[PDB]
Amino acid sequence: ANNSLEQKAEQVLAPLRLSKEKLQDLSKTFSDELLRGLEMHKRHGLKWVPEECSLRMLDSCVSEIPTGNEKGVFYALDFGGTNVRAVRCELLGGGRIRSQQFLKNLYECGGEIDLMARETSASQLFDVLAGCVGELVEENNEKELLKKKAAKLGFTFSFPCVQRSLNNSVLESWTKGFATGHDTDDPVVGKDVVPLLAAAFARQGLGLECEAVVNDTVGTLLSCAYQKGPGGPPCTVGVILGTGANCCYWEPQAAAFGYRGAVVNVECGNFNKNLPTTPADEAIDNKSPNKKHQLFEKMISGFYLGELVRLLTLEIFGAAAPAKAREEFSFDAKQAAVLAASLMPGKEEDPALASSCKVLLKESWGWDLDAAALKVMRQIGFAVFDRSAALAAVSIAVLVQRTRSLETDGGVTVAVDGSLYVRNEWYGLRIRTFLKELLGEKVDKVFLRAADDGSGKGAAICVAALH
Ligand SMILES: OC[C@H]1O[C@H](O)[C@H](O)[C@@H](O)[C@H]1O
Repeated sequence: ANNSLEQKAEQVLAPLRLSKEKLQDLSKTFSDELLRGLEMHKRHGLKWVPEECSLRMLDSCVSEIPTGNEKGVFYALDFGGTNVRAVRCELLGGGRIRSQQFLKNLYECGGEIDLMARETSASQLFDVLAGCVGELVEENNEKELLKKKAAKLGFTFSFPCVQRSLNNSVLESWTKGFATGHDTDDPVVGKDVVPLLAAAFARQGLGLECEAVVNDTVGTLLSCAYQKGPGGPPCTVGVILGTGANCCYWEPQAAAFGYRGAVVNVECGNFNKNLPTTPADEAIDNKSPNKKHQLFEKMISGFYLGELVRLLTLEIFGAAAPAKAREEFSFDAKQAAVLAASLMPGKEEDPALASSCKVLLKESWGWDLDAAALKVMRQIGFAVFDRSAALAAVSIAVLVQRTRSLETDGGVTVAVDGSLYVRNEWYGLRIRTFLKELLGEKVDKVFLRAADDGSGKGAAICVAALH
């Protein structure tokens, strides 16, 4: 019988099932790396030195954490790619916020102008960004009010930058397909984006003052801090587990290490020390456009989990694998989650979840596979997702410990957002299981809390907390 299939699956998947000792060792490695990063920051400031630390340990310049009692109307601009969003937030106190948003697809906004093109000027791009916010101001009939007294605005600008202060961030290089300004006298690269945005607001008569540029993880922490309610411990860790994976945290010795803010954007997706690398991980990195970078994220985030399932399927099934498994990106993290859900605690014998796996594999890969093969595929999906949760837990545990919040405040609130956590109830519970492995009984003082819209609401909250 081809029960060597089960032996092969065990051989291939065992290295993805991280032992307690392996997770503790990785926690130690990550904590040591974080300390090296603080020392790097103290020496080098705005200059990243990858030989000293794989973690950029960026100064967010955020020091003012909201209480939930702040009140007023605050705006945000979320520019992380072609899907731009303006947000308006009524901060009502008691942790309550009412939001509105306006969306623009940059592919449809130049008319006769490709906004992503090297021939497009900074002014043309920022005119469109400012116009997104202006459309929201006009929806609220607020343009004249804002001429009398400007509203404050936070800006999530999700590109590599050099940030000297909360309201001063210079674009280091374009990513994500953008090349705006490269062939003009009016570049974005090498310029502080805040004066460019301010000039565009002025050209439209818009009374908005950008007081912060904020990373999405920091916005996630701030969204949670405002909305959680005082009846619990402080929010000192922010986590995104979605298409990408990153965290931020409140650093108690920030001043001694040369930080202006207290919140550090770790950029831990690039963590690269003593990773539990498997051949599938090497294959994902080797064909990626960012070889040797984001190696921790490549084991964790939704962009990669489907690819992991696909490559492991090919490794385990060989000539029995379906033809579509040979196609890059043919299987995504939502599909992998269907597989993993069927092997979560208490669900291993659930017929409906297993049936959903059979239906999925027929639809996505045209694979009319037998019972033994179906069980193996479920095990592959489970192994990939459970490793993502375990590694996320390592990062959370190390940051929780570094905040000292358990010692100083008796507990900690960890803000979490991102599709892996939001779409899969069991994912956070797996994270908590691994956190208990890492932290012991004091995990009962750690509270994972869903936090929404760090890139919009969170940036508006950032500027509201400055008052
Ligand atoms: O969006 C989540 C996450 O994605 C990547 O890791 C980016 O490098 C980070 O800035 C981060 O915040």
